Amino acid sequence: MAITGIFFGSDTGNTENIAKMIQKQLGKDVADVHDIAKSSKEDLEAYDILLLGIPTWYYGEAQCDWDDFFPTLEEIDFNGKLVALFGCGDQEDYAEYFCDALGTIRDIIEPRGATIVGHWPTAGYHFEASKGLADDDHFVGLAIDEDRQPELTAERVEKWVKQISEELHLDEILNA
Ligand SMILES: Cc1cc2nc3c(=O)[nH]c(=O)nc-3n(C[C@H](O)[C@H](O)[C@H](O)COP(=O)(O)O)c2cc1C
Repeated sequence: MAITGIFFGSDTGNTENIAKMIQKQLGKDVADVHDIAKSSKEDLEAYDILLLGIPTWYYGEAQCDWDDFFPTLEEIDFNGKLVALFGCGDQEDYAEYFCDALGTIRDIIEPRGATIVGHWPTAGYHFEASKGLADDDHFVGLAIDEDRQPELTAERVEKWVKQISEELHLDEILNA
């Protein structure tokens, strides 16, 4: 079976394309793609590496499928699991809520013993606040935006996948 579980929350379906652009680089032998709706606690524990994609909506809201799973997420064993986060957003009016829901996963996985990878630079975050920040210089996960919407996506998710592949040591699996 695959060693990486990619799980993506969605509404407009944009995150499915991100999950596929991740999986195609890693290879199907290395990564598989899921939506938390079909998951149980053991469905994550089966994997060593977990890529948890989450969009943010309606002023820092998490999508209902992930929100309903959070009381199960806090029971999952993450001890020694490698975890990376990804997301997309709009912040023109949502200026304090850009990719807010990244913080919601990041808060739960660490005390359950996760090892975090896959930071992404802000390149000088411009707006009021964002809860996905690990530092003012970098988000804790991939957070794509280009003029209030996700575009110029493929080059950014290629760079992010290549970065996690050298933290996770998937690079020496996928380039073989
Ligand atoms: C009414 C509305 C509210 C939104 N609220 C936020 C928000 O609080 N934070 C954010 O980062 N993005 C926000 N977004 C942007 C969406 O996350 C983004 O455009 C995209 O549609 C997400 O698609 P996906 O869930 O299918 O991946 C919002 C979009 C709309 C239309």
